[PDB]
Amino acid sequence: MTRFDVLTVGNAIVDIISRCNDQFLIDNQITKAAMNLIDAERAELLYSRMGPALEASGGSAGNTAAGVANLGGKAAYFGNVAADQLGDIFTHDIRAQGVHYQTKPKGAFPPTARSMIFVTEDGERSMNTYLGACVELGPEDVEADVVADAKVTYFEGYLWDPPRAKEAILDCARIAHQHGREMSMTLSDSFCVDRYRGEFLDLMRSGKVDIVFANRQEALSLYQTDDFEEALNRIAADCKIAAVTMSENGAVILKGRERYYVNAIRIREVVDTTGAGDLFASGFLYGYTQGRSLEDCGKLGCLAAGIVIQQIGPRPMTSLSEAAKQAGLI
Amino acid sequence: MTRFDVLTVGNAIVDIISRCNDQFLIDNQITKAAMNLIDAERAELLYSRMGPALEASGGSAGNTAAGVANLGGKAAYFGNVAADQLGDIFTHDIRAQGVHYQTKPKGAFPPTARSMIFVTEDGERSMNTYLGACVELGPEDVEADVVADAKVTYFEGYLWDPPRAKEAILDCARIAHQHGREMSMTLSDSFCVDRYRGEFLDLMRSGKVDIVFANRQEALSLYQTDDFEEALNRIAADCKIAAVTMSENGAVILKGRERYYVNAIRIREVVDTTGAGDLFASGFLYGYTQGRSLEDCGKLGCLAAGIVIQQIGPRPMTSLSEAAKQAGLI
Ligand SMILES: Nc1ncnc2c1ncn2[C@@H]1O[C@H](CO)[C@@H](O)[C@H]1O
Ligand SMILES: Nc1ncnc2c1ncn2[C@@H]1O[C@H](CO)[C@@H](O)[C@H]1O
Ligand SMILES: CN1CCOc2cc(C(=O)O)ccc21
Ligand SMILES: CN1CCOc2cc(C(=O)O)ccc21
Ligand SMILES: O=C(NCO)c1ccccc1
Ligand SMILES: O=C(NCO)c1ccccc1
Ligand SMILES: [K+]
Ligand SMILES: [K+]
Repeated sequence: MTRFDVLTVGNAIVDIISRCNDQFLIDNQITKAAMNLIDAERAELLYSRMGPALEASGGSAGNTAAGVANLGGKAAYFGNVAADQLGDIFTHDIRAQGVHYQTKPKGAFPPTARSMIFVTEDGERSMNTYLGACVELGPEDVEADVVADAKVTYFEGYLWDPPRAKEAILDCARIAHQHGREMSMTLSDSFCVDRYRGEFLDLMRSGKVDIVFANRQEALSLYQTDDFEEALNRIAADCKIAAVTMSENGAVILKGRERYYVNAIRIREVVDTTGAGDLFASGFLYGYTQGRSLEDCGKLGCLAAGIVIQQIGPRPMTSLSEAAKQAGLI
Repeated sequence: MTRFDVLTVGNAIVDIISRCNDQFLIDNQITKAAMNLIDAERAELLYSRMGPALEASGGSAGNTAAGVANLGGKAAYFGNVAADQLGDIFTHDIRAQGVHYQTKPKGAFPPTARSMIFVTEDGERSMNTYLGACVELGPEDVEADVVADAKVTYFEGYLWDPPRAKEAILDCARIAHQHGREMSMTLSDSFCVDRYRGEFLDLMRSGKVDIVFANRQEALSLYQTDDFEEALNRIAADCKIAAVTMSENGAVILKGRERYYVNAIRIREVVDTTGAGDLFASGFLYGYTQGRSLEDCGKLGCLAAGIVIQQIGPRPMTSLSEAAKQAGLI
């Protein structure tokens, strides 16, 4: 036995969520469906134009850890907030879900990261992220005992944006692999992939990453191709296990020459896609750490992702474990 | 040609919202369906026990102002926040709805008020409010020109808990009445009524308040009776216009010997009752300041209340003006 099923590492962020029309995105030069990095000045400008909003703890990896705990697995999280109200909210929400979270704030400034997320009528989400305190995450925040005692350590491609987070991840990869654990990453966002293409490919080919999560767009961006079949063949060659999502088209899990196709669950209405990929990872990694088949892992991922897209906010407000039990996935 | 239809005055609060079971309330000695005042230590304690949460700008009168603006009316708000992130959230949300909000924070401590709101399976809401910076609201926060130029100034019975807010209200009553405007209050909460019964009756009988809002429980509390018919007779005698809500049983508007009953809208499913009374007042006061019949004011109130209880959070995220137009209430 160990202490954690899944440790995740990411940018600790509080989400500020509002609905908008398509024209708002155009007028403000926000790239639709993407993660748009912004500075403090731009954060003030955008907020000044944003409608009344709702706040909810976010962070891709944070959502994933919360999701694993929700399903009934044991999760931990590394991510850096500030000693401010947003940081206190973030700390509370993740710990209240039963996720181990012990990353200590270093002061009040820069303030806790936030992302202004604009949800259009089609349920698509466009994020505008000021990293704030996230730029302070470094090797000093690695709890070596946690990495050593976690079955999987999972991290965001998004961590390549802040300056020193990657040093923490390399330390994690070493510790995890010396203790016979597995490393996982998500490609995060197609533009993120574009910024760090060579570095991501090296993480996979050097074996620092064992399990890779991607959506169609990210897989296409990784190999700079319009040919999805090429992207699948290439990704299977570069990592031990790849889990590739295709929105309403479900997912495909790849391992060597094996391919496992899973359907998306039936949806009432696409309310807000925020957190879909994160929760697919929750479902998958929970399944994986419970010794379930790759196909069943995919099924648990699709169930979790389908639930989260039918609510506002990135972390399911309902029991995923109960949903799994009812769906016959247990 | 005046500047505002409705000025509201209340405790400026950010809500921290979570689901719980009935037993959570019993175990923590939280009075179900009530506003429970709490100190800083208890706020820390309750939060430590609360599950993952959502944040949304609240404050009864704040919600009411936002509602009036959403309907298409001209609103203003007085309420005191701190110079902190919660205060920034509050300031943004109310101003973004198009409500005039210019109350200046006085510093960072006490911090901005928050209410931990626990929603049970039945959709009932139990609030646990730390007043924080609200204790600093006083006469110095009265924008005299705003009161003078508002058709109605509406305020919370809740304002009787902090120490100096009542002085600001008396000042408002003088300015409003000297400029031929009307004053309105909500009785807020049945326990609040119990704390300030004599004072509230005085506000009505002295004519400092022209229009009173109440639910069944508050009206019963005000006259310390189990007889609702007696409560209706007495309240009609004590104020010029009374608007009494009865949840699923609709509302009754009283003026002298006149009574106007209004049906409640048929709900799909009650999600969260937070804000129902606040938005009834939005609808009523929007109608009233547009010169609409008392019945039509009640209709607009019930419409707004019906919408807000079908969502999480106290301020409708959908267009009330569009809903009113579709309803022929225009
Ligand atoms: N740069 C970023 N790094 C990590 N997570 C992010 C970033 N920008 C937005 N997010 C998170 O992505 C989540 C949705 O996948 C949101 O909850 C949001 O907080
Ligand atoms: N003491 C209080 N004064 C004014 N409003 C309050 C108080 N406690 C809770 N509320 C607000 O009541 C609203 C619901 O009517 C919530 O949005 C919450 O913020
Ligand atoms: C998704 N998007 C983000 C940033 O730039 C991109 C480049 C390519 C490509 O080079 O083929 C492909 C996709 C892509
Ligand atoms: C409002 N509610 C809660 C607090 O105290 C109350 C007292 C009475 C009463 O005195 O009859 C009636 C109701 C009541
Ligand atoms: O610390 C807070 N407020 C002022 O000290 C706080 C903490 C968590 C959530 C909201 C506010
Ligand atoms: O002030 C803010 N952040 C830096 O502390 C702020 C303002 C509004 C909403 C969230 C954070
Ligand atoms: K969502
Ligand atoms: K509500």
